[PDB]
Amino acid sequence: VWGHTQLNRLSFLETVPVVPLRVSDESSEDRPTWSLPDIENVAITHKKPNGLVDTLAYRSVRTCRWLFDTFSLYRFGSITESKVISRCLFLETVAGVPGMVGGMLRHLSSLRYMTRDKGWINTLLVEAENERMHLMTFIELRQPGLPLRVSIIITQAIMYLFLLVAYVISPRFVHRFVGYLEEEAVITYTGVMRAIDEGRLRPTKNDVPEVARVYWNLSKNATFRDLINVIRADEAEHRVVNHTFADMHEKRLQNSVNPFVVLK
Amino acid sequence: VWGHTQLNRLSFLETVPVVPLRVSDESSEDRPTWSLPDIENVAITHKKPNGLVDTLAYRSVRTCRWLFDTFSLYRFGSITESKVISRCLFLETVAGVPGMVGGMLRHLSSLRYMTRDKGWINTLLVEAENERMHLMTFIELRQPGLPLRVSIIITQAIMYLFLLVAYVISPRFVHRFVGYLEEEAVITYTGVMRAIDEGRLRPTKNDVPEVARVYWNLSKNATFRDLINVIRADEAEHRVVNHTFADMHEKRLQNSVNPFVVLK
Ligand SMILES: CC(C)=CCC/C(C)=C/Cc1c(O)c(Cl)c(C)c(C=O)c1O
Ligand SMILES: CC(C)=CCC/C(C)=C/Cc1c(O)c(Cl)c(C)c(C=O)c1O
Ligand SMILES: [Fe+3]
Ligand SMILES: [Fe+3]
Ligand SMILES: [Fe+3]
Ligand SMILES: [Fe+3]
Ligand SMILES: [O-]
Ligand SMILES: [O-]
Repeated sequence: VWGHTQLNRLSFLETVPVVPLRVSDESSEDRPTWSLPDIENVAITHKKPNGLVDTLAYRSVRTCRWLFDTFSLYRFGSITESKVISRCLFLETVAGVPGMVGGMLRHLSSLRYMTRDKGWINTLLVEAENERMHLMTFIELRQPGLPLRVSIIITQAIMYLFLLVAYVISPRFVHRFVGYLEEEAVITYTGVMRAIDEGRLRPTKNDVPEVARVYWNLSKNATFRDLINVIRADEAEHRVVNHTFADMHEKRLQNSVNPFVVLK
Repeated sequence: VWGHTQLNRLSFLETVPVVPLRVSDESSEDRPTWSLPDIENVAITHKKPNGLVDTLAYRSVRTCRWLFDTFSLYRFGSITESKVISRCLFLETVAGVPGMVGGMLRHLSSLRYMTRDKGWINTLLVEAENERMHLMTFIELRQPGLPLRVSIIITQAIMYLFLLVAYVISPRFVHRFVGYLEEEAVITYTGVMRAIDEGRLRPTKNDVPEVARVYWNLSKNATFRDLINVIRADEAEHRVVNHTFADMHEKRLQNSVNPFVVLK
């Protein structure tokens, strides 16, 4: 019931105390829809760099992971749920910057050049949201200390600054950098799943948060393993979309149709 | 058909030449849904400023309209379709900046503070899209000269800069400024409709563009008058949402639920 009578009212500020906090309202209605036993066979891939931009993208991602796994100490001593949930908490904060700077920029360009965008913006904005929902889920499982909260604030100041300037100069580099990020994400989350299937990591967070259960249309019988499965699937999707987008830039197809709009 | 086999492919760049350019792909599937004879009675309103921020917002909007109508010469000599379509072309370029800076910023804040956003971001992003589709429609009707294309590029450089810094400092001012923008938008577009109903402006662009016909689920028998009706309705919706949002900031409800998520 949204009509002229509501459009003509000045404010609905006086309605806020009678509207419920529902978990389905945290995202848009564009929710992934994975079937677990199919997404079980998401695999680990590597796209070959084309030339100098692509080598830059990959070396920067590899340099970043080696720094990150070494400083965060992920490597030595056994995997645990605490360092898994911890790691993801941190990285999912950065994770939703690229897609948002991307869609913001294609949006601004579409507005100033009065051109069509042909389905790109929506894909990058929903991507940004997806990653943000990754964050929302992990923060139901672990609430961070102050050091990690301060690190997250500064890490955003730098990556937003990096990504904004990187995307104005070379959208190709950004999409490719992201493609290569999600390659590592799919590796990490398949590490998580493998350590579970092998009993090396006995997960305890098996009451999947409500936020995630409605976001991924997961049953109440979904476990931690299933949550990591559907997150990893999301990551892989971003892996392809981004490498695809970068490729389109490489071929001067950046003003072409978003192929994923129809593959849908 | 989106599964592990597609998630595991590296790129779909080789599919782009076999995917059609459909007008429905230009937006997301979150389309307004107005009934013409109801939205016919959208009216002209004015929210009273609360205090200094609100007076600033309104005076800046009034100062901007008086400059704009005077320099653009909208005032003297009769209304025409050419100056109507022209005016809107220009203003709809700015029109979709606020909502995008808004959602980008609430998104970034949600990511760095690991907090819930409770349905706000999606509303501002879809708003930004809505205005952008206003732009897409008007550019089917009139293609601008170079002077206006150069003015649009510079006007974005300034408003994006203004709005970004304004929203970091006072989201309340921005939402309120926007509220007051849409007040004028609803006035302009009801001027358009009234000049039509009175024969002062005999519109010729009566083959509503395909982009708009699918975006607003308008029939092939929709005329120019109907297009302006549904644009004006959209504007009024933004008028309320924004004043509502500003009000929530005024009351320190900025971390509360987006009331519109449920009013839906
Ligand atoms: C960009 C930066 C400041 C650090 C990136 C370090 C890196 C490439 C880590 C791999 C990796 C990732 O790049 C991403 Cl995007 C995720 C989600 C995970 C999940 O655990 C992950 O392990
Ligand atoms: C912010 C700026 C550089 C100029 C704004 C001038 C102004 C307040 C014009 C009124 C107005 C508007 O503010 C908006 Cl947002 C629209 C869409 C129309 C439509 O014609 C409109 O007439
Ligand atoms: Fe992620
Ligand atoms: Fe990711
Ligand atoms: Fe508009
Ligand atoms: Fe508007
Ligand atoms: O991620
Ligand atoms: O507008």
